[PDB]
Amino acid sequence: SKYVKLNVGGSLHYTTLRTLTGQDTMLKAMFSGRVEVLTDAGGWVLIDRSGRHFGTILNYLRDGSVPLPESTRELGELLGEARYYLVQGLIEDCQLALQQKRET
Ligand SMILES: [Cl-]
Repeated sequence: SKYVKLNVGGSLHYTTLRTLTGQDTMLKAMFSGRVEVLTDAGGWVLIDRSGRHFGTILNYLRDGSVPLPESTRELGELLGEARYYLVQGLIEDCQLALQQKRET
C-alpha cells in the first residue's frame, strides 16, 4: 500500500508501487533503483513523455489487460508509449489491433 505520484509531461497521476513493479517493465526499473530518476520539490516523479495514454498504461500494469482505442492514430500513440515503457504484453496487443485494421 505504498503510494507513488508521477508527473508524466504535465499529466498528474497517483498510483501504487506494486502496480509500477507488477510487471517486467522500464517503470519497474525506475522504482527499484536500477536507473536514475528525477524528482521535483513537490516529490513528483518527472517523466518526459505524453501522459495522454499513461493512465491506460497503468490500467494494463494493474489489471493485465485494457480495452484498446479504435482509431489507428491512437493505437499508434498508445503503441509508442507501450514501447517506451517496455510493456511487452501491451505492445503485442497494439500490434495485433493495428494489423487487423490493415485487413482491410
Ligand atoms: Cl481510423
